[PDB]
Amino acid sequence: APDEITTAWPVNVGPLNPHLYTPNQMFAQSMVYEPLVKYQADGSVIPWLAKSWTHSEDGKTWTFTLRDDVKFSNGEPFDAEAAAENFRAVLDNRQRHAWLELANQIVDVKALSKTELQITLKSAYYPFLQELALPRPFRFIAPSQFKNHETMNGIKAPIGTGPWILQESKLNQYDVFVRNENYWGEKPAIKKITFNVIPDPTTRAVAFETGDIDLLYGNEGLLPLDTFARFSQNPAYHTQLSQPIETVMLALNTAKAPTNELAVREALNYAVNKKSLIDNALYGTQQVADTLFAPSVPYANLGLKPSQYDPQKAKALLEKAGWTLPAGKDIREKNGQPLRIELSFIGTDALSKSMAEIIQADMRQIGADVSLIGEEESSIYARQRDGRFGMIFHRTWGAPYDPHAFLSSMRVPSHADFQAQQGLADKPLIDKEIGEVLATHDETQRQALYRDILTRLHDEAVYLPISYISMMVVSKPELGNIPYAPIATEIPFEQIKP
Ligand SMILES: O=C(O)CC[C@H](CC(=O)O)C(=O)O
Ligand SMILES: [Cl-]
Ligand SMILES: [Cl-]
Ligand code: NI
Repeated sequence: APDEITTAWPVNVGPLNPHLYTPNQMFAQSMVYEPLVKYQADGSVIPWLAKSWTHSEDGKTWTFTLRDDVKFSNGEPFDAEAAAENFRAVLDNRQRHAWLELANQIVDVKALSKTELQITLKSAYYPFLQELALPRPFRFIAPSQFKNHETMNGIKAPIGTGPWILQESKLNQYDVFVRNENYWGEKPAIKKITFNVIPDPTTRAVAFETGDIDLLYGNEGLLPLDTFARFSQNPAYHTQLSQPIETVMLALNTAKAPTNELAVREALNYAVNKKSLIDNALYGTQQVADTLFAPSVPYANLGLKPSQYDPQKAKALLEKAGWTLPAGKDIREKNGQPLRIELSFIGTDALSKSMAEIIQADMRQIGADVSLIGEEESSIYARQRDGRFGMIFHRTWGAPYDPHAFLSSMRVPSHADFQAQQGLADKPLIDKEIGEVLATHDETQRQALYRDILTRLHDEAVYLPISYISMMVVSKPELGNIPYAPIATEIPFEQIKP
């Protein structure tokens, strides 16, 4: 059976609603649904579904000449009226998409002719095309697939215009995709991809060793990192470690004792041995992170001061702040309350857990008591919505979300970043400046707003940056080189020659 391939993913791909989030998996959404405009490594975009466009001088009104020759999939036509209906379906759920500033900006969309689409924006919005390129939400499902006249409540069947079709899905066993034969673009060489649902990292490694899995592709969690390092030595396998794509950190709750105290957040930044953490937990496969964004991220080379590992500084900071060691205890007290801090994390991820124990042990040495609460993933998202954490693992999103989309999302009253930042006197200022970062057309202005925002987040110790992580590949040598997509969350199955 060339030309079919088998892979793994630790969960099912999900309902494949193009317009919702969890549990839809983004690489899958991107396999089935396509955008107006496709993101490129240079940061630019190229015509995709939209063959061309023009804009008013004031730059608020955009007219896209769609391609004429595109059909979902189930045969139905792709035309301006379908696009308009998707946008409308998206904007009915607007408050959910408020993390993405484009959502806050679309004033209306109007189908001109069969081939002309009119989007109008509240401002001349410079991140427009790149944000339209995103896996989600501005991608197109056959309107004939709504429920009522909505997508926010569910869809019927995942019909899009992409090169791949969801054939079959069996919770929690496997998802099958077949190549779309009536596809407007280039023919993918692979005709079928099967995702075996396999939640555990070691089992994923054993499954690759059996010969049944053609390709594994994913982040640091893909498989255990010591086995990956063995696999890389094996002349009968192929492996790849990309350059770093995003950052992994703790977020510290500034609106919740004791992490509401600057001194405490700084003493925590000082108390962790990051290199020891990375060589141990992460097997020296990844690199040490000092700042929310690596210096290689646009706008982010700022020379921000690293917090290097320093338990005496940490415990001096704590001391000066009134957190003191009472006769007979390990753990500091202020007005009789112990320096206790809750760290929350997906109870079943092996990496988070290992990291958590290390962090726990490192703080304990400075008189801070962290208790590990491992819990259900849905419970973790909830506390992130809620504001119900001391410290929480968290990560950035990869190009092209970093920094601009990731900063935008910090403003939206729920998720992790707004909640962790709620207790800063500085917060309304930072939210106004993020806003200005997305508004301004002058690069010199942009350079300084980014410096001011990232500098404040950094000096206020909102985060404990941990590492900069990479994509990871394990594959059969016959597939050749496996490429990386310009969007970090996509997998470019269509480029593989088996
Ligand atoms: O890129 C990411 O990890 C997240 C970006 C956005 C965030 C959300 O769930 O509100 C999404 O998930 O598309
Ligand atoms: Cl509205
Ligand atoms: Cl998030
Ligand atoms: Ni997300």
